[PDB]
Amino acid sequence: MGPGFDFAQAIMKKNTVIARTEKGEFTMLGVYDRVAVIPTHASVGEIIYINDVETRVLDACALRDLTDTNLEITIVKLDRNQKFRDIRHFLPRCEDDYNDAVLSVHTSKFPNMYIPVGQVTNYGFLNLGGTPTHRILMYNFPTRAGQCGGVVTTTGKVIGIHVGGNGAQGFAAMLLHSYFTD
Ligand SMILES: CN1CCN(C(=O)[C@H]2CCCO2)CC1
Repeated sequence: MGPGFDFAQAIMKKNTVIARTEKGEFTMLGVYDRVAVIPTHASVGEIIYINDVETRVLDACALRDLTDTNLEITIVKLDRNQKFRDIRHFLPRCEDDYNDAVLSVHTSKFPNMYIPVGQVTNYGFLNLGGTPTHRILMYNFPTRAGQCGGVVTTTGKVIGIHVGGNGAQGFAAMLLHSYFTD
């Protein structure tokens, strides 16, 4: 509808796949080469389905901060025959607050879904499903089941992936450039 939705669509159309684990279907953001991200509660194993194709997992790492606190981001390297467009230059370098974000989801239940969530707060600490979690972004939208893994963007930036909600607010795990250096 406007330039926020334009940037979101450009990310969705080239840098997402549908990931299926034994815990459900998730929006999955591809970042570069065969490297993608998914919420850690997806419980990635040795095999995952990517757009309904059986795919070997070459590596999976559940990220934690240097205090050994959950970040709710798992970085997955896929045994896929195709690379993702490299979008690492759209990742923020530091923790920040944002204006005017979009949450974008693509699954069997919610294809081509875009939500203007408005202002994004650097919330920090969240007890997420009973797990102490750091680097949480918060937005005042009543997000629902089916949205985990959804991509949070501003114009110019890919800032997080949706990991939860409390019925009135939604919560995303930050993406930082430093997670994807090699
Ligand atoms: C023609 N304009 C310049 C190229 N753009 C991009 O690279 C998109 C894709 C990912 C997010 O931004 C924007 C459109």
